[PDB]
Amino acid sequence: PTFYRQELNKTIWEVPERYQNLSPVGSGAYGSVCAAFDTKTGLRVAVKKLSRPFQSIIHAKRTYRELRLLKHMKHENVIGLLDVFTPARSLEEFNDVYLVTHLMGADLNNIKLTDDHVQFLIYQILRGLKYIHSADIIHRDLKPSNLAVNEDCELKILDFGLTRWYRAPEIMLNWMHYNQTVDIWSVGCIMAELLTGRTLFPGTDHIDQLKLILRLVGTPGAELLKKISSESARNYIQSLKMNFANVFIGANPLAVDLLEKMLVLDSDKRITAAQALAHAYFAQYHDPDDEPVADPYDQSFESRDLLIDEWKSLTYDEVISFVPPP
Ligand SMILES: O=c1ncn2nc(Sc3ccc(F)cc3F)ccc2c1-c1c(Cl)cccc1Cl
Ligand SMILES: CCCCCCCCO[C@@H]1O[C@H](CO)[C@@H](O)[C@H](O)[C@H]1O
Repeated sequence: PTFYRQELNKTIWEVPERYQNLSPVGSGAYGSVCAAFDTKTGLRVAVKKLSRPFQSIIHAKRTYRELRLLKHMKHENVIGLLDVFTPARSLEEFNDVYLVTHLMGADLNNIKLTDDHVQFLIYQILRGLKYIHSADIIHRDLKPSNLAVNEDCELKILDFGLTRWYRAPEIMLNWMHYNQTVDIWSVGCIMAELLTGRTLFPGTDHIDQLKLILRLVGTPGAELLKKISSESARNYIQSLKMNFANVFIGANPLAVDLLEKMLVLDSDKRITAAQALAHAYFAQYHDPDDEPVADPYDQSFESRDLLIDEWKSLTYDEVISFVPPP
């Protein structure tokens, strides 16, 4: 394919002629994104240029992790790859990676909604999340900026968009043994924000965050306190449930019920994505024959400590072996 090279905000962009009208959209810690017109399909696409993929072992592993993940994601409510490319002709000159996906045009942060909107948006997050969780993946950072949305309200989960507010309390306590329901806590927070037009737990730090959570959900019972190893955490928690019905007064009572089953302190007793999809609140959208699960996903590389050249070679193999969707 014939590549062409141009400069957008001091960043060099070298892409196939397939992609036209490159327009800068923004950036993150892990790269920069342009909007572009895909002449092959006539659709608009988001192109992400990874910034310095192989600067370090951690960058190299992060690059591999992203490419491997997005190659696996094949679902309507989850970001996947239309294309992956590098201007490098060989492994020896391999130093850039570009990822291409279908463009939605907005995130959930740039969007007080009606109840039907909330039903549809949250249903799509949970449908996508069921698929993600079925591959034994935990997102760990669900928040509005990691949810890409259409102008007809279709939603896809992103891995990194353009945080503590939506984090499960056990992550704040640094438990390290997280259940997948950490993502369901995050969904609970987002859902509440959409309904009420305001952040549920706008903590100023990780400590204030727990205070705000405790004010709504109540102090943990005896059964939860005995699971907390940290003497400091236990001393802070004990040195301090609101009627959800009233906190979310005016909302759909089925929306309030679901929210009570998501924002549960005990991660064991939180509703799963698959369980939440069958809640009466989503009766208009729930179709158990169209809520698919994922092919098992090999994350065994995550426990490996490899050199940059090894990560880099493995990333290159995954670029060359990429087969686009139909
Ligand atoms: O609509 C989008 N669709 C996809 N992405 N992807 C990314 S990152 C990315 C990931 C995988 C790709 F193949 C390519 C990538 F760029 C970032 C934003 C984005 C948007 C978007 C836009 Cl264009 C504007 C405002 C807010 C958002 Cl969430
Ligand atoms: C400040 C509010 C108190 C937070 C209590 C969080 C309880 C989280 O729940 C706990 O999650 C752990 C990690 O997945 C599991 O090991 C436990 O079984 C579970 O009870």
